[PDB]
Amino acid sequence: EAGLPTVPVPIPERDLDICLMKQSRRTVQRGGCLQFQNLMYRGEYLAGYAGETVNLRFDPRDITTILVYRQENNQEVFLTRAHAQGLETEQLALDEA
DNA sequence: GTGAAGGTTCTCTTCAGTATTAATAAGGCCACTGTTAAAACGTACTATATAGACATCTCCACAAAAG
Repeated sequence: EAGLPTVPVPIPERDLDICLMKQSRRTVQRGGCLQFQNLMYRGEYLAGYAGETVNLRFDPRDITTILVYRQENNQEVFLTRAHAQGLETEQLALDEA
């Protein structure tokens, strides 16, 4: 408590979580579909980005709601939550999948 | 006429002619070329409208080292 140059900022816990999520590369393909571990997903703006690779963040405890990111101006930007179609109801862990 | 047959003159004609307005024409066979529509007909430099043998990237699944 005495040896801190300044008291740390109270981190927004969703931001911590978002940067704790592991991530993979896939390309949005035809119809705004993207494959990830046999599941398929889509979200509210995906199809406009069909044809290029996007960065998407996943939590192995619940893969059903992916967060997907574009790279533009060589900067990361969030697109939308890509939901596993028909599974937007209860959680699925990666290990059984 | 009492009826029939027959006698007689009548002129001059140097005057009249010559001009437009004109209708599409009124020729028919023969043969022989040479245009004049206009019909029939070989084939070219094109403008597209496909149909489908291929090449490609992507997503998902297996052996080697460290705690």
